[PDB]
Amino acid sequence: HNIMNTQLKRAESEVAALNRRIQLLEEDLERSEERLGSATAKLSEASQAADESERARKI
Amino acid sequence: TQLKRAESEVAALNRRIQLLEEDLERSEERLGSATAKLSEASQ
Repeated sequence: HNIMNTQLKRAESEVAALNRRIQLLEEDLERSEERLGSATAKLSEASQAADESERARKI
Repeated sequence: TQLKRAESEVAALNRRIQLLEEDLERSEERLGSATAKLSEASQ
């Protein structure tokens, strides 16, 4: 006589699976933001080097 | 040059974060509706 509790038990596991998916997405987002800060700094250093090099190439 | 590789990695990371944030937003509204309806079905 638990067919009424299987409804709240299936909905509880859907909530737990959604919490697990949210946690996995936030960890991927956190690591992607760390690499984006690493890549944005490398893009600035390389764009500054390309700008400071061509700026010196004058007549 | 080394700049074409830096712009591609930044653009690829910006696209991944955008798609991850869209999944996160859709998962949060699905979670908020699942818990609000589960608490309604409880005493």
